[PDB]
Amino acid sequence: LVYRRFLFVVFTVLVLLPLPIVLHTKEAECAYTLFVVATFWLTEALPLSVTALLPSLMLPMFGIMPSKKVASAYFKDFHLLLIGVICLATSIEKWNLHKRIALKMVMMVGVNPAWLTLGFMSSTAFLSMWLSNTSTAAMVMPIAEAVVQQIINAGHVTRKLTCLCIAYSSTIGGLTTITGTSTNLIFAEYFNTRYPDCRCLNFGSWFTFSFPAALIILLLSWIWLQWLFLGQQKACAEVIKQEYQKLGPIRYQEIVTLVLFIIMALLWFSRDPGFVPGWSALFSEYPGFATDSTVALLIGLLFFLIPAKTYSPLITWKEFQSFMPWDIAILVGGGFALADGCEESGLSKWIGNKLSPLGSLPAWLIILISSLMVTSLTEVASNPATITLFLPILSPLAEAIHVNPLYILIPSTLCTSFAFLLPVANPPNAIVFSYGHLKVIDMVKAGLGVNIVGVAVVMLGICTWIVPMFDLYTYPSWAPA
Amino acid sequence: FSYILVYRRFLFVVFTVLVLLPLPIVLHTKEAECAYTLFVVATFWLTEALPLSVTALLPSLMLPMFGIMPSKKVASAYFKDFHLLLIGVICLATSIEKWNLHKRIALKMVMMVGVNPAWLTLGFMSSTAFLSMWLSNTSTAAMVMPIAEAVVQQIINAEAKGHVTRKLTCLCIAYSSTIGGLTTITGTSTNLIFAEYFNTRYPDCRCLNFGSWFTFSFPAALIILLLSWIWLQWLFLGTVQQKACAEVIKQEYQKLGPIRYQEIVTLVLFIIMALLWFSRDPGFVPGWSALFSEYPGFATDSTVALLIGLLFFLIPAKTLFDYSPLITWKEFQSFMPWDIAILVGGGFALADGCEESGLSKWIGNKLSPLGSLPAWLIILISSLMVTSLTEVASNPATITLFLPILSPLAEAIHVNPLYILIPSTLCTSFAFLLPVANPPNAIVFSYGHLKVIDMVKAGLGVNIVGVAVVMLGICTWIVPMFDLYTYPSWAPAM
Repeated sequence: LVYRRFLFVVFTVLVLLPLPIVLHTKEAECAYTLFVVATFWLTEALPLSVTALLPSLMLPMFGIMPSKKVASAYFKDFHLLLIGVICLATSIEKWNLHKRIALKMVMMVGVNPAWLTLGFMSSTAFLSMWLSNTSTAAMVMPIAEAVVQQIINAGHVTRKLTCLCIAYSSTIGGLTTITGTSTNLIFAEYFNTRYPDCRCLNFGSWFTFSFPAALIILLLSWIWLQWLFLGQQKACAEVIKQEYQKLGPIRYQEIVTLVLFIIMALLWFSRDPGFVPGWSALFSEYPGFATDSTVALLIGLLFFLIPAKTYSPLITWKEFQSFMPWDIAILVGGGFALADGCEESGLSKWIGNKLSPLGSLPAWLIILISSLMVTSLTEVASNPATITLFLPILSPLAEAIHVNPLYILIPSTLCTSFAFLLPVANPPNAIVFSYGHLKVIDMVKAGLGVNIVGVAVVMLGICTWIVPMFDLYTYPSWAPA
Repeated sequence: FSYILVYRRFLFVVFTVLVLLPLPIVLHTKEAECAYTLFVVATFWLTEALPLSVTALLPSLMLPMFGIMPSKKVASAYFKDFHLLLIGVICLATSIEKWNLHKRIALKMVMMVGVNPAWLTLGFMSSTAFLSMWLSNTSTAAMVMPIAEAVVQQIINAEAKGHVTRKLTCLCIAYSSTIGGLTTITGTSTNLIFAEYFNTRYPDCRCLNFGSWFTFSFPAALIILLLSWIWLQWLFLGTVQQKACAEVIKQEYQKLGPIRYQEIVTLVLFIIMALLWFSRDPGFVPGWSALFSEYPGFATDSTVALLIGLLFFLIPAKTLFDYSPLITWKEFQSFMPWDIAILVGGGFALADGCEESGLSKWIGNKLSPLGSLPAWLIILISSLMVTSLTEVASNPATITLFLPILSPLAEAIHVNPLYILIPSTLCTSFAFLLPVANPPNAIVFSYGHLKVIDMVKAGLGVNIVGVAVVMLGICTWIVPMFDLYTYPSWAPAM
């Protein structure tokens, strides 16, 4: 009768019951670690960064990769950019610059009940474009829970609509940049490998197809969240001025931070694609040496040096490592170690030639079902796990049926970020679920209607303006047969 | 005038960056740019102008900007097999502090040995160096240190001088774990690389084995240990009150109570990890590596650390209507030093940059035109160059570079090719100044008791003692052993 107490002790031993690997050679040994980590990632029977250290344990014990080969995959070029942007987000949050450019988009728009939760949507949609959406949901949500605390002192539907609009617009602003969330970053890191002579994916070629795709989302989702819930005021227009004059003039530590933000954003836009010759032609002797991560490290290391107050820098190391997520680094490294182990074992050739019967359907239905299943699966598991487990599976599916790899991997890396419904493994509707509002069914009913319009504009996006961009009907010389 | 004095570590960084800028732009070669990258970074911790994990991120910034190695390759040097061992062995260290396993081993050691400062820093050195001749150096320094820090903290807390006695126990463990690894072949990774290179370069020799390495390296290491103890203990701190400090320890040990369930499991796993570390490949007996002798060198000591360190996240500790594990992982993220993983990775990246650019070959091949010298002087030049080069690169990378440079040099000048290779292998392990050169030097740097000037000032004397004892041994008691004065028959005649 005591089995329900120690519940994920007796469940975590499925090291024993699926063990049909003493019968097969090498690829079932790699498809044993793939099932175990997926079972521990879906149900979350472990702290979710402990399972990422499991490919560093049994892949040397099976004889697939050496232990110094697995350890090299735990720190890729994503981690330098992750250090560089969290060096900026520490100084944005510490010197209260996020409150400066969130109470400014409100009071510029009106305080009407239709336009207030459009400025609330567009503040975090511009904040999450550069930082991570887990960071920007932790900054905007404490502000707007205090603004509506004031607007009722000058009911329940308005506060819950504001609670879900931030958590939706944070994941809406998670795309339009590779650096906006971890999903597009690990997709770009997986795309730099496995397709070496392909030169089509950069920061300029990412903003072009994704900024029309997620601004129509923001304007078609606000109508859906307004229709579902909502259909004297000079004092409430003054109660926002109550805080914007409580904060004094703009300080030196905020001018330096926004200047270093604008300078960091003007780079990544001037190592351009074919439109403009950029500063990457200054280093013409070495084409792929200085990446987007060396820009983040050049700017983010200036926060440890520039004086702020008596000296003491803008940020210190003790308040930096108290801000950086050291779980996401280990989790992404463990995903890359398992993705690199399915290649050195021959599993992602067996999945590629066992799914060649699937290339008899039309090519749009394949990406439709591979986006629908990754959208239905990501509502219960973590988002850097659902796209982790599927990218070494969908990629040999493209190379075997003569379909472009960006034809399949692009609508599958954006639809996996459409996590609007169950708050069991989601950040932004995790942070917003820490308050005592926003019941479960009211999130699901507002989330499936925005998931429909999220999938529909991606399905009309890849059929109108991306097929003349990445040449997705004319399967290239790279990734051969 | 005081504005120059208060902002002195802002003007110093931007002064020493711009004053050395003619060196990579007048000299356009990659050795000059890598020497600029080395001299700028190594000055930034020796003066300690920036935090040490911020200066370690500078190889990830200017090595792609000079054109030495791409960002995808310089990012793959910030995580090696040391980091899996560091992740695994700290899960044990997180759990022995939470359930107070230390202050039960510590308070029992204190009230069975006594409060004596000079004779406690000899028992900490003679036990670390005896444990390090069977285990790894990094594996030894990670186990003795959380117990010894608790021992001296319980000795300090029984006062009812303390800051300077905390650097002693860091340095005398981080140095003894290194000195004790010279006595055996398998005790460190420099001796194994040298023994596998010497046997494939010079067959028909049959000389280097267990017992033959012990009878020239243990009397050398014992004198280095006995003199480093006197040097370190003089450098820092050269019975009515006493028996009252023996009652505080007794009354603090009795208020622990009986040993609980959560201490027994971590005590058992501490023994199991040290038993699996010893029996992997002890050399004289085949270990459990023979079970995997079709994938050789695949499972290292980091696999053993991970396999037992991830068992703390699973084993139940307290009921709730769930259970609770032993470590809960949020107590792990606060306990784990994340500044040391970047400091060791930035040191690995510099060592890879000096190999990719060609500065290490440039330094090594300037030893070739020194053939027209007496034989004891080329030994002293090569051993000094090796001790200088091991302070910025790792020890398995320095001996790998310097063996194919010193081994043909010894055969051209009609010298036995063990008279040159033995003192250059033992001097490769003498990494004592910086915490980026030796991985045991970074374990004791994870506790915050030291500056790096205290490391440099104390490891400068141990380096001189170690070079002098090696040069004493290369002329006495080793000369009759390996016959280092006649040109042998397993060496080529021409």
